[PDB]
Order: sequence, then C-alpha cells, then structure tokens
Amino acid sequence: IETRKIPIPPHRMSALKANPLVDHCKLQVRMNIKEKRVELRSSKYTVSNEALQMGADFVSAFAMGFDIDDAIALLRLDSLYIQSFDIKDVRQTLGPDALSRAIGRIAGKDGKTKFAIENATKTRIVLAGSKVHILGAFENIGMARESIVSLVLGAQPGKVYNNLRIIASRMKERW
RNA sequence: AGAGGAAGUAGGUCUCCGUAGGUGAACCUGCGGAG
Repeated sequence: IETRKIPIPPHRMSALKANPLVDHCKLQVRMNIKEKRVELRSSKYTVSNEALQMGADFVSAFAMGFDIDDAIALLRLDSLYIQSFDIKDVRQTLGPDALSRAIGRIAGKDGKTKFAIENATKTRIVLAGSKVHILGAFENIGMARESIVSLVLGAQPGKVYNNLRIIASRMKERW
C-alpha cells in the first residue's frame, strides 16, 4: 500500500473541481485545492504500480496545462509521454530580449504556428511563457522539440514548417 | 498653295489575476501584469 500526493498550480483549480479516477483505476482520491494538494491512495482493488504512476502522471499532466480531452489520452495509451521544455534551456544569445520575441515566434498570432506544428507532427503542446509542454509519442516530441528550438535559433517559421512536414511524412512511412 | 518626274528608307497562443465599460451573479470587450 502506497500513496502519492501531487501539488497543483492555482490556475486549474475550477477545472479540477470539475468531475472519476476511482472508477478509472479503482484508486481512492482526495483533493484540497487550498493546500494545493491531491491525494492518491492505493486500495485493495488497486493492483499495480503502473496504475499508481500512471494516475500520478495523468493528474500532473492535467495540472500543467492540458485538459481532460488530452489527459484521458494519457490515461488510456501507454505509449504517450509528456516532456516539459523550458525556453531558458539551450540559448543562442545572452541578450534578455528572449521571452516576448521567442514565444511570439513559437505561438504565432491566433495560434497559427503552434497549431500548424501540432497538426503537422501529431503532438499536442501548450505554451505558457518560459515553460512549453509537449504531449505525444516521444519521436513526435523530438520532432516538435527540434522545430521549436530551430524557431528560437531564429529560423523562419515557413522553412521550419516545411522541413517539419517532410520529416513527419518520412516518420509516418513504414518502409 | 499643285497634278507629274526622279530617289531612299521600312508574428504573444492558452490560463489566471488587477482594472475600466457593457445588462446584471456569472459573462463579453479593451488594457496592464504574472505564469
């Protein structure tokens, strides 16, 4: 018998107050969004450390900016990963014109560039300033990560999107 | 002004917060900030 408690940011508290993991994995839950904690407890119907760690990963992935439409995908498919890239990781210049210009390049007006990158490499990303979070299979996470870091190296989004599309097609192909 | 003669050229998304107005709890728009 093991328990795991996770902290949540003060962003998604109403969305966590929305309504089930006891039905999903037979693992008893408690919540308190004023101490920012969510208790996960394993019962006699709870069988595996896989179920424990996957419930923990599902709740933390809902906490870090994804909704349930992209979180029950993590509850369901075991090939699905999350990777959280800080924009402060590997940096091309020392100059502090970073945050606004970089996430203006990555996000794009009305979400055009983030959305086209998502549709191109089949991954699902969310963007909040310094931290950008990628969800999907880890080769798609590698594709989205190399596209985003080539966006912050200062390459144009048209050329980056073209190369991303051709790499995504060659990765979809079997032989 | 005249019929002839002869010639030549052809780039801030999402979420939250503080605002100000709107039709009020909520909610919408605009702005200023943090993730």
